[PDB]
Amino acid sequence: LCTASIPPQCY
Repeated sequence: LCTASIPPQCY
């Protein structure tokens, strides 16, 4: 899943 970041990233 991706985090609510800008830009969004996935772990």
